[PDB]
Amino acid sequence: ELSEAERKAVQAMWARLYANSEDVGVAILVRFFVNFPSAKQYFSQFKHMEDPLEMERSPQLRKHASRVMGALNTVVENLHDPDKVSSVLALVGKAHALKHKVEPVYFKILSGVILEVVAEEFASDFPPETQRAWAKLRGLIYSHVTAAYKEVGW
Ligand code: HEM
Ligand SMILES: [Xe]
Ligand SMILES: [Xe]
Ligand SMILES: [Xe]
Ligand SMILES: [Xe]
Repeated sequence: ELSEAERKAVQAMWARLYANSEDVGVAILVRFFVNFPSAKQYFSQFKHMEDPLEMERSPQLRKHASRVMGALNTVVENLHDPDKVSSVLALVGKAHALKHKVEPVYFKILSGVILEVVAEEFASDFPPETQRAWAKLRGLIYSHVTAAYKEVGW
């Protein structure tokens, strides 16, 4: 699915991102929760937060951002090993289906926010090939997470 060069474009850009994983990741989630306030129903500590300035300072928000960034780091760094990606994404899917009861579509929506922010951040380094690489990564995340929701009885 993801070629050699496409793998390499994602990984090179991800390294640039992860050098401020903590600022990037919360910026993403703040944006996500601002533009899709429904998604915040699942988080006890900020379900009623509206202020972005407060959302950015919330430890539970920040924890989720660090955890999402950690999981995707595992996926991005191991794109060459398809079964480490399957297992990471299956743990995540199942957890979200069963522990957290999160509608799968919020994965789609979050991913779209991720892509918006990566495009903004690397606007001067986002040629078609690189857009394609990220699009396939996004699509692969959604398959495995969807497949996991089915496997568990959603
Ligand atoms: C790339 C997508 C995502 C990844 C990789 C991810 C990953 C994780 C991880 C690793 C954890 C900690 C382990 C666990 O409790 O399962 C977690 C917790 C959690 N996640 Fe996600 N997540 C993603 C998207 C979402 C979305 C879209 C929502 C809902 C809109 C969500 C809601 C939650 C909730 C409610 C928790 C428990 C938070 C807490 O205990 O404070 N996640 N997630
Ligand atoms: Xe994130
Ligand atoms: Xe990602
Ligand atoms: Xe990201
Ligand atoms: Xe993504």
